[PDB]
Amino acid sequence: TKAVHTKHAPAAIGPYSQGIIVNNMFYSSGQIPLTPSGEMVNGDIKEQTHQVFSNLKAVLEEAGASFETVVKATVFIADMEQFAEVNEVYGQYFDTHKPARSCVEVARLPKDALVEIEVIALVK
Amino acid sequence: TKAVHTKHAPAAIGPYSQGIIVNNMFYSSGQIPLTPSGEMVNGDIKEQTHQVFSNLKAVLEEAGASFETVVKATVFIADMEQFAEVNEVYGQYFDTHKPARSCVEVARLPKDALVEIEVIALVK
Amino acid sequence: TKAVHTKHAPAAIGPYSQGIIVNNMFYSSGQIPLTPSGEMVNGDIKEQTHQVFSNLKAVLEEAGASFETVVKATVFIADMEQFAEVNEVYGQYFDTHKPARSCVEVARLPKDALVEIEVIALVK
Repeated sequence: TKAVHTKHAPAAIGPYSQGIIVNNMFYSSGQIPLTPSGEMVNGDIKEQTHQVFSNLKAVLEEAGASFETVVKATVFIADMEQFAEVNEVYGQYFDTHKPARSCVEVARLPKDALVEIEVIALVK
Repeated sequence: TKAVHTKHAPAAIGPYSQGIIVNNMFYSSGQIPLTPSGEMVNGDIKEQTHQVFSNLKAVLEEAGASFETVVKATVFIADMEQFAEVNEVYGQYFDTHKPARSCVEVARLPKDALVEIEVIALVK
Repeated sequence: TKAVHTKHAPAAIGPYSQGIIVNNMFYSSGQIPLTPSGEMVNGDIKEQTHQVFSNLKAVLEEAGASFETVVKATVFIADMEQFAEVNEVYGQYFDTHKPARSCVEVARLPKDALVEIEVIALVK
C-alpha cells in the first residue's frame, strides 16, 4: 500500500493523506473547493464544484487512476437546493463513464465548503 | 469495470449508474424510497424502507450479488427518531447475514427522502 | 468472507457485525464512544474520541488488521467546532500511518454520540 501526494491538489495538513492505493484501488480523501495553495474559491457553487474536480483530477492522476476509472463517489453538499447546479458540473467530468454515487446534505463541511466529494477508483 | 442497469430499480437519470462491478465487488448507488416508475412512496417509514430494499435487491441481483453477499452498508436517515422502524425492516433482509454498517442522521436527502441506503457486495 | 466478533469493543446488537472481512480487506462498522459493557463514555470530546479509537483498535486487531493498515476513514462529527480536539486524538493513533479520510458534521449520531468513526483496512 502507499500514500498519494501531488502538489496539484491542496496539501494534506494533518494526520491524513490525499489518498491511499491498496491492491489496485485508490481511495481519495474528500476534496473541498481549496486551491492547491490552500485558500477557498469564492465564486458560485459551479466554480466551487470545478475546483473540487480539479483537485480530484490531480490526486487520481498521481495515483495512476482517472475519472474514467472511478467506481464510486460520495457527494456531500451544504444545500440540497443546489443539487441541480452541482450535478450540471459533475456530469461534465463523468460523461461517458458514470460511477455509482450517493449524495446527501450534511450539517456542515470543513471550512464551510458548499460541496465535498470523495472517490474510489481503479488503478490499471 | 461494468455498469449495472435494471428496470426493477429507478433509472439512473444523469451522470451516475445504479451500480458498478469492479474486480469481484459491487458498489450500489444510494437507494431512496422511489419506485422504478419514478414516484416517491408516500406510506409510512416501513413501507418506504421496503421500497429501498426492493431497489437494492434489484441492483444486487442484476450485479450477480445478493443481500447474503453484502459486506458494508451506509444508512443515511432524515430523522434518527425513525431509525428503530427502519432497522426493523433492515433486519428482515440482513437477519443471519449481518454486514458492517454506519448510520447517521443527515440534514437532508435527495427528493427529501426519509432514508437512503448504499451497499457494497461480493460478486461470487 | 467472515464476520468479526470481539468482546473488547461494544457488542453489535441487531442486524450488523462489528466488521466484515472480504477478500483481503476489512470493513468496520462505525464506532461510537460506547464502552465494551455498553455505556456511553464519561467526559469531554477527547475522552469520547479515545474510546472510539479503543473500539476501532479492538475490531481491527481481531480482524488481523491495525491502524497501520487502515486505508480510508470517515469521521462523522456532531459539531465541527469540536474537530480540533477530535483531530488531536485521531493523530495519536494515525501517526506512523496516515490514511485517506473525510470528515463531515452530521445532524445527529446514534445515542447522541459526539463522534462516530468507520475504517476500511488491509488484512496482511
